[PDB]
Amino acid sequence: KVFGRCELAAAMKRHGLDNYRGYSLGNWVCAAKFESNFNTQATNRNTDGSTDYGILQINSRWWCNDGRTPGSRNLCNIPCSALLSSDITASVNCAKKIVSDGNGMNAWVAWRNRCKGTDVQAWIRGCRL
Ligand SMILES: [Au+]
Repeated sequence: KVFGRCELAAAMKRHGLDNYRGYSLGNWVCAAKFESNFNTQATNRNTDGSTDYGILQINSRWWCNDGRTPGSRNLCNIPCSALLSSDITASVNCAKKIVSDGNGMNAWVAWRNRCKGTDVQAWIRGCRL
């Protein structure tokens, strides 16, 4: 499923991401935009052999089991395939663990390089939340 901007904003807010560990909703919508273009089905392979999954491109090196990432963890205790559902529950609940692990949203390279230090407020501009 490809979300609209305000659609993903509303769903993320319902799933408790608004100001989770201090990251306003706009940070999360900005991250999703530049990770997946709001597409729950987004997959991209890392050079190390790991693969990134879903709306927030959660990586199989640490967070999920794709069955082909040797010497890797499943710290969200899920199949990576569950990160590609039209229901963002699994991506959201795993992202809450990732952002809690001490590095915050810097774990999302696209957030660091494209959202960090910008008018992230702009991503929820006009939305009924
Ligand atoms: Au959730």
